[PDB]
Amino acid sequence: MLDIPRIFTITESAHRIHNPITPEKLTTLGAALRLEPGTRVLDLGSGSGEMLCTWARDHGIIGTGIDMSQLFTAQAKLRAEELGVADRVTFIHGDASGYVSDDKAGVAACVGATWIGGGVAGTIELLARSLRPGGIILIGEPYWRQVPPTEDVARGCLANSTSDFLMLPELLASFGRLGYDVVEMVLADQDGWDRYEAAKWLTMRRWLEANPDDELAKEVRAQLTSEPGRYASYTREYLGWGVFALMPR
Ligand SMILES: Nc1ncnc2c1ncn2[C@@H]1O[C@H](CSCC[C@H](N)C(=O)O)[C@@H](O)[C@H]1O
Ligand SMILES: [Cl-]
Repeated sequence: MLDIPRIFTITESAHRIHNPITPEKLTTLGAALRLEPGTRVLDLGSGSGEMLCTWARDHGIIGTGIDMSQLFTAQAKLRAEELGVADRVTFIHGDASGYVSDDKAGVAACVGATWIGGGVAGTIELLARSLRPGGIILIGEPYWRQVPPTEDVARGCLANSTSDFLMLPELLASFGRLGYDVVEMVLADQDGWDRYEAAKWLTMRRWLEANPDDELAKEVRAQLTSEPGRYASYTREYLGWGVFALMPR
C-alpha cells in the first residue's frame, strides 16, 4: 500500500509542519502572497495539511493537497474539520509524481518535496502545468547557509553530495535562468530548524516507551542517541531552507 517509510511516520506523527519553518513563518508567508478569497491552491506533498488549512481559515482560499502518507492525510482531514474549513480544502492520499490538475491553481506549491519532480527545475516545470494565468509557484527547498568544506559535512547534513544544494544567491539566480521571477520569499532561521528537528526527539522517546518490542525500536533508539549531536554539528550551521515564490517571465 502506498505509504512513506515507517521511520518518517514514527518521528513526525506529532508535527503539524513537516519542515523547518515555524507557524508564525507560515502565517507570514500566507500574508505575503496577498491572496484574495476563493484563490485556488494546489499543494503537492501537502503533509498534514497545515498550509492549506490555516490559509483557508485566514485568507478564505480553497484547494487540494496531495500526500503519500496515509497518516498525514488523515491528520490533514482532521485539521480541516478542527478549523471549520473541511468544505474549502480537500486532501487526497496519493503519489503526486506527474500530477497535473485540470483545475488550474492561482498558487501551485511543492514545499519541501522537490524530489516529486526530480529536483527544483523539474518540480517547477510540473507545477507550471497546473498554474492558472497570473498565478504563483511556491518551491520549498534547502540551500547552503555556509559552504560545506567536505563531502562528510554534506552527508552529515543528510545530502548525498555538496552539489545537491546551492548557496542562496546561486539558487535565486537559478530561478532566473529557468525563466522565473522571484516575487517573494520566506526563509527559515535556526529556530525553525530547531522546531522541526527537536520535536522529533520527544516523539521518538515517547514512541519507544510505548513500543519497546517493535522491530524498529532498535533503529529509533540509535537515531535518538545520535541525532541531537549530528543536527547541531552539521544541519544547524550549514543548511538553510526557504520557500520561494515564482512567476514565469
Ligand atoms: N511522491 C510523493 N507524492 C506525494 N507526497 C509525497 C511524495 N513523496 C513524499 N511525499 C510527502 O512529502 C512530504 C515531505 S514533508 C513536507 C510536507 C508539507 N509541505 C509541510 O510543510 O508540512 C511528506 O509528507 C511525504 O509524505
Ligand atoms: Cl485561483
